[PDB]
Amino acid sequence: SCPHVALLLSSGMGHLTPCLRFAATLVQHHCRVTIITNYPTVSVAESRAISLLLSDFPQITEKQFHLLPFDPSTANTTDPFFLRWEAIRRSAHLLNPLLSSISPPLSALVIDSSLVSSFVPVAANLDLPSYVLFTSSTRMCSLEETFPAFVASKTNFDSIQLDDVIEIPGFSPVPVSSVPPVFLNLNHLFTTMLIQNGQSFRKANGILINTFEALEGGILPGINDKRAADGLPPYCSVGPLLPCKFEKTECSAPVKWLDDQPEGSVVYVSFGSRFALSSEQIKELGDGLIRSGCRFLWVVKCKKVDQEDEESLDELLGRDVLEKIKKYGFVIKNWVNQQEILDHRAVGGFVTHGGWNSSMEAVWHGVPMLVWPQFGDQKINAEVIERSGLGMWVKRWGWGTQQLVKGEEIGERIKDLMGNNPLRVRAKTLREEARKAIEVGGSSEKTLKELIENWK
Amino acid sequence: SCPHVALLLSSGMGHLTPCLRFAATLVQHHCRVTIITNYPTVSVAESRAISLLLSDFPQITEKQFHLLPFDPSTANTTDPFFLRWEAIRRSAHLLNPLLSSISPPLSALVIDSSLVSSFVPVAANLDLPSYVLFTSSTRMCSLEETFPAFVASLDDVIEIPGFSPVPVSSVPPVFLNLNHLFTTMLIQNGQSFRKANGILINTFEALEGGILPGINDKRAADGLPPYCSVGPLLPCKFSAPVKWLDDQPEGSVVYVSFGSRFALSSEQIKELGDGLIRSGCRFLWVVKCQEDEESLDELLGRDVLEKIKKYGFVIKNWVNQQEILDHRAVGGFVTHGGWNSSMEAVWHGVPMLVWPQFGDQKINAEVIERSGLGMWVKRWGWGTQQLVKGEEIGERIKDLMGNNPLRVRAKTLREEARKAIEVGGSSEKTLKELIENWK
Ligand SMILES: O=c1ccn([C@@H]2O[C@H](COP(=O)(O)OP(=O)(O)O[C@H]3O[C@H](CO)[C@@H](O)[C@H](O)[C@H]3O)[C@@H](O)[C@H]2O)c(=O)[nH]1
Ligand SMILES: O=c1ccn([C@@H]2O[C@H](COP(=O)(O)OP(=O)(O)O[C@H]3O[C@H](CO)[C@@H](O)[C@H](O)[C@H]3O)[C@@H](O)[C@H]2O)c(=O)[nH]1
Repeated sequence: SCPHVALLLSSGMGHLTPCLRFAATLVQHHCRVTIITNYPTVSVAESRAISLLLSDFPQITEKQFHLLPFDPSTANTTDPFFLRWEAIRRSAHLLNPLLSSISPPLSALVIDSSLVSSFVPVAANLDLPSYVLFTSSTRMCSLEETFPAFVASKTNFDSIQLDDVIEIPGFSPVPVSSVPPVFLNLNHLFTTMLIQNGQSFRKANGILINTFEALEGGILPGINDKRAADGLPPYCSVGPLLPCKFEKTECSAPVKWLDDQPEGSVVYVSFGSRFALSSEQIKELGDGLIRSGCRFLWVVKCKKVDQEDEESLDELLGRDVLEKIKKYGFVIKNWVNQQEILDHRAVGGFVTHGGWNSSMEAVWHGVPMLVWPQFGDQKINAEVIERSGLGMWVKRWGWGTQQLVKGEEIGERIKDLMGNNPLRVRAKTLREEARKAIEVGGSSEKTLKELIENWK
Repeated sequence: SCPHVALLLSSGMGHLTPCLRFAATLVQHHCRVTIITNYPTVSVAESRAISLLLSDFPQITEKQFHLLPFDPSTANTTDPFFLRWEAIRRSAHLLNPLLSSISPPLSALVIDSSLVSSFVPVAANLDLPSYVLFTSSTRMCSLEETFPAFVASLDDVIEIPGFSPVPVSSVPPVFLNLNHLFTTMLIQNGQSFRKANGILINTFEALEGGILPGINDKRAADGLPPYCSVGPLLPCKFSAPVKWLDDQPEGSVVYVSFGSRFALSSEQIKELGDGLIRSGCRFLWVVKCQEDEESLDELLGRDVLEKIKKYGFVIKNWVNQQEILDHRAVGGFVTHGGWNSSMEAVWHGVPMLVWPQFGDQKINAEVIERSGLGMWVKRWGWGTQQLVKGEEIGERIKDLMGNNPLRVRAKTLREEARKAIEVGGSSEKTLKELIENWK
């Protein structure tokens, strides 16, 4: 028997990447994977990823979910990715015919974390075991579970709220300063969805996380038996989730440029797929990279959605400035193969926004990190990284969205990143442990095997 | 459920390519696949290929087959690949525990066309349904099955079922040389094809008329195992010559390769180089002389080597033939007529000039010629047997490049081949039915 698993995706590369990689892992562990997609994708990158995955894996079936006509006026945010999540969630009662059509009969439904609350009852109607796919760190999962109780505890998130902690079971408490800024905005669409989903994580048969136990002390078994005692579903560490072979094109111009550089001399700089720095910050970062005195590779976005970023970098920085920066290092306003870049020998360090996918990529490839949180989960994930010893995160810089950092200080901190030996020593060890987790008999291998063995 | 299929390989890239590609295919059709391998492989290509497949497909298990120690004293042939088949065949009794060992329970076993006679009984003992993986054309398979009865019974017609006759001229030369290792082994295999449950052939119906579905009912009447067409077997997901090809106009390059295990005479290499220069066309030339340490500079010369480089691309190495054939610049293919390269040309829609040198090629060429996709010079005979001068070569290449009906046929047949393995297609259907019966 080869267990049938259907995966329910949402919008956004941050959510999509671990879903596709998990599909690849499942297929490569003798399971039937069917992906439930929706179109048109908010960004091209998503569509391309789906197409490539399908071309490499013809045995994965794709069922398109047809969303009900959507009225954006009802929605609180102008953010496309969130808007799509809600668009899917409002057409939840039409998953039932979809799922009923599928053959062979389904063993399991993996549902994205963003759409849990709306779609877990649909899985209940058909006696379908449901598992949430969690795209962020474990600490963040706990925070998301604990948050609804916390907002229920308070009269209002008024000025009474200062930077004091939120209690998390089995974890170090989280300061309000590290808490996602949108959380304080109750009635924000994302916040509403987060309260609902965080409330609904308990309903699923299990919570899948992209991590390994060594990455976060040895707290996870204890937390899990405690959860079992309280009747909560278990955390399943199935990470690190390995990139597919299609994610590697060894003929990229950035890679070719990287080949001619001294080893461990390049600094990689990127801030995710769904977020663009402010113009001032782009300029100052430009200054800082030159001021660092190091070789660098810089991925710039001037808009969140890749389709919309028509503007050239010649428009913002302008004329001779961009040329000047170009002399010092590789600059690009285009989609790059990031994992492939992280594996390169020339790359000594990573300036990241703290997104969990890229963070885990650096953990897997053993690249020291300089974390520059911008919003959301990223101040928490940062902390994790810092505790691992693989990276450092500058607290003086605060949130990137609400604070500006000048070129000089950027330069100095980058120099700090390049000079730090302990980070590099830890990188190797944590890298090898990361390997051991997914080796046969590893934590993640054991967990995965158990999951499939339940299905069975 | 995930049916478990075993692939029994034999030495030879020509046999191994369809094997590995069939592993990929079966995996892609929700089957578990275990490959049975033997070491040390004769050539590096086989080893590296297996490595690449196993790397790209972690869900495929590899079971090393150990063989009885063999003496090359008989050795009716000096061919390494053919000798390997004797090595594996003589150790057939060692196969039973091996095949009994694999879990989950095998639902079927696929065995190479070279070792059928000796390894089809092993299946019967374990109630294991067995299929033969045939590498060559439908016509050639028919001939192989038809030959034993023919030996039991000059350049005239040999009897074939469900097909136009074959001139003994077209018959592989080694058939005449009885008590050759190849001939003997083959005589053993052909009479044993019937023991197998089905015949897996890399082909589609549109490639050889509308007779293919009928030969199956006709065979069913005679109690013969059906011919199951699973082709075209697509290449698997696993740069300098390509980089050169990108600087070239569309349909302006002639591609020249004569297979994995064959090498031209020095004289013929000289004359082919001459014909390539005299052709007036850009070209990519793949040269063969694993034991090939001597540079092309040695054989051709150094002063001679420089002249050819000016008008084309010359290489003495393994190439990604399919990657080169899918390219737009390549307007035509000069091939030996092997079934894999021919099939890749059909898939990439490349017009071809066939130059049969030995083996099954003479049949294949006909098929090629019969399809309208390519042209073959009957005048040239066997390349191993005959030498051709530069003028004829160049002129004939000009004929190939100038040929426009071939391009049309190439497009249309590319479409047929594509439609074959799409859902509802003739080729995919037979696969679906096969896997459905496993069950
Ligand atoms: O030029 C690029 C840009 C992005 N990526 C990939 O995009 C993926 C996702 O990036 P990620 O690190 O997850 O951050 P974001 O997707 O931009 O942002 C949100 O996406 C996830 C949602 O759970 C969270 O991990 C993040 O904290 C959250 O900020 C990574 O694997 C990157 O390798 C590339 O390969 N090339
Ligand atoms: O430089 C090279 C040479 C060969 N190939 C590949 O080798 C494969 C097999 O070659 P093939 O066309 O099958 O001919 P051979 O293997 O050299 O010769 C024997 O191999 C097969 C055994 O059945 C038959 O198809 C042939 O007629 C028979 O002559 C092809 O797919 C080619 O793509 C390459 O990729 N690069």
